[PDB]
Amino acid sequence: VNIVDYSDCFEGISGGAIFCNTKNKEYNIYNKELIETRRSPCSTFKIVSTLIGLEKGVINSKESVMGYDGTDYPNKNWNKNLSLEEAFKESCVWYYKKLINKVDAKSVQNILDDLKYGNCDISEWEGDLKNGKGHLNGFWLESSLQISPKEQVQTMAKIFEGDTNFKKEHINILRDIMAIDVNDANINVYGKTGTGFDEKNKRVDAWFVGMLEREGDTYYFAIKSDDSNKEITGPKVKEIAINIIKKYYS
Repeated sequence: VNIVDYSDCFEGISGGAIFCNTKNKEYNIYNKELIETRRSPCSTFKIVSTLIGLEKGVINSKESVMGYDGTDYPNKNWNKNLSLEEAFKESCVWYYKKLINKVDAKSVQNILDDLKYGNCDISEWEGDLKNGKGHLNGFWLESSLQISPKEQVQTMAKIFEGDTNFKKEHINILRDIMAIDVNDANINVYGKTGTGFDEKNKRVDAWFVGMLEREGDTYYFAIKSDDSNKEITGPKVKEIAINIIKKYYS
């Protein structure tokens, strides 16, 4: 473990970051207390739920559809029979709720246990119903399931280094749909945003989790904000993550 100071890239926002290179097995850690604290993964869970759906055959490729039924939603891009790739990039909750509700709870429990996915607590399957949002809820959305940024990186490394039983074909679909454009062709960046608000503590859960490939080296990373400013979202933390990557990992 190497303690580092990325505060310049956070532009005043409360947060932490952890980067792990598995070739030399060292973590670079900014704000160790936060990096070790379990929080709801929010939509960063879509990394794992995609793999669960592929493993169980609910979906099969980046084209796979979930049978849109015409329900009206405010985001125009949710109002269609969108593919896995666009559901992942739009963070489309109905697609992923329908996907996971096709999988039995014991299969999910055992997969999370195998991945050491934080507290592996899916006891509140329907999620945080007190927020009034009904079926737009689940155990991974400010609910029972909690994971630390460090555990996120450890899970990411296990998956994408080939250390799980997930099919390589399925890992490669995830890599495809997680790729992001960072206006720098000499690095490959992959990840997923997550946005939630922790009502009990009045702090955001804003995430960007993924990996970086740069000339032979691979780094697994998790950037997390716990700021009390409700305007801090997953996409904002993704901007911070890209600034860290360009300043310190080029």
